[PDB]
Amino acid sequence: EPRAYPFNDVHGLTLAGRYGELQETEPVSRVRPPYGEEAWLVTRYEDVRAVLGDGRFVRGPSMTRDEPRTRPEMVKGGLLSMDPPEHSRLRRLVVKAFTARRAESLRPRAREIAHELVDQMAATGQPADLVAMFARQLPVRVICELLGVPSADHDRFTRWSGAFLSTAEVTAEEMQEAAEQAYAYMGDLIDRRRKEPTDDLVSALVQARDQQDSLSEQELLDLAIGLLVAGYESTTTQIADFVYLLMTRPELRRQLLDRPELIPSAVEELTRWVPLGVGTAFPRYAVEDVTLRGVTIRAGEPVLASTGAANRDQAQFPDADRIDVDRTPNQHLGFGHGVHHCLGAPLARVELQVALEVLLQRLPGIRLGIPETQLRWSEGMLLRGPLELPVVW
Ligand SMILES: CC[C@H]1OC(=O)/C=C/[C@H](C)[C@@H](O[C@@H]2O[C@H](C)C[C@H](N(C)C)[C@H]2O)[C@@H](C)C[C@@H](C)C(=O)/C=C/C=C/[C@@H]1CO[C@@H]1O[C@H](C)[C@@H](O)[C@@H](OC)[C@H]1OC
Ligand code: HEM
Ligand SMILES: [Cl-]
Repeated sequence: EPRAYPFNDVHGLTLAGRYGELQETEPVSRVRPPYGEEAWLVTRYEDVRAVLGDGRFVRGPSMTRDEPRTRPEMVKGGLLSMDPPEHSRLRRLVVKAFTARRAESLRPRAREIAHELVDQMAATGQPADLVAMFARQLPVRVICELLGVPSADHDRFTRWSGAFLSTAEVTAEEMQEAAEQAYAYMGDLIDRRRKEPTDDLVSALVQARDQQDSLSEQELLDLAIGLLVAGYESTTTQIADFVYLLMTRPELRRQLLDRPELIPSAVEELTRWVPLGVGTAFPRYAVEDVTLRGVTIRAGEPVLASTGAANRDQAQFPDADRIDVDRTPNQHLGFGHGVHHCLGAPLARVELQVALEVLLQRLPGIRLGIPETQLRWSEGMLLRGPLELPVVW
């Protein structure tokens, strides 16, 4: 009886037709994922939003449960495996340091970084791989700048960070060595910023307070590496997917060339439209029986709340499959919802807006250097995105 899940094909960004069918006829349904427990799948915008904001659906069981998932290993921990009130304390300290103003202040340095990466890419001649040379470089260098990793160390830090991408081809030994290097480096950096604070995020984390509460040494190190892995692969993959869309959809490209002031709205529209996850990814667990659209979800059972499907619900977004760069309103769930809503979103927005702005300004002719049908797509099974994007201009 449960349906085989995921439904999305990883070899492209199409939203599986099953989601729309289920939104009509079985909005709360049973799925059997490749690994982990069978689970409830929730597909309507209203219900996804409700699940992600409902106090009765928690993340703590992630720490021990056989979580519904697409890969054989379990990745657990960090802010996203915590529930209030433990979650609330850590999140309050982080956001006090990691402000929207701090994110906005990184725009000039993100633009300089993007310009340098295009310089480097263009110096390799055509076609050049936009994934290797740009998308996989900008977000980790911006996280370096955000944390306060000195310039001289961005290359080595970027190298270690590459080992944590779901697309990496590294042995267990190599990945272990990269993790050890990164945590040792970050622990040192924290220790130096406590002794001699600067204006960067690591210093602001060390000094964040709520009355007498503060982050411990171990919370600081875990949170800083947490920010890196949460803010790297997502952003990289979304850059790659957004430019893939601009290169393949002439009118979309034309509208942003002709009105670059549309880029921030376009970033929101493409965040809504792109079903970036292969599945849903972070199951919620009922703390008690809950009735959702007439179906009883029993205490303990996992629930997969599809933001990809929710963001394409025709009930919430008029003509939901059209990319309308000027769409208003646009209350999309592509940076989540409820207490776990993306705390890097302000920075992610600056990166994505800068990535489009600079690529379109420097390479307005940018296009696929190979037929679209020949693209190699990631089989990492977490996010959907091209493994390489050969581009010409
Ligand atoms: C696709 C995005 C996620 O990528 C991931 O989930 C990346 C997972 C990769 C695939 C893992 O690496 C693979 O592990 C296998 C055992 C072997 C395989 N090779 C070596 C043969 C190897 O490639 C994991 C275990 C790698 C390590 C370094 C790791 O823990 C990386 C985690 C990255 C998490 C990324 C972001 O998710 C964040 O996960 C946290 C656990 C959450 O708390 C939350 O962060 C705040 C979430 O970001 C919202
Ligand atoms: C295009 C890029 C990004 C997208 C699409 C994205 C999306 C998401 C989503 C959908 C969630 C909620 C996951 C859930 O509740 O299951 C999340 C949480 C999170 N994001 Fe992002 N994110 C992006 C970039 C970033 C960046 C740049 C950072 C750090 C600088 C960041 C840090 C985090 C953290 C720490 C969480 C966990 C929050 C919590 O559990 O309290 N993300 N993000
Ligand atoms: Cl850099």
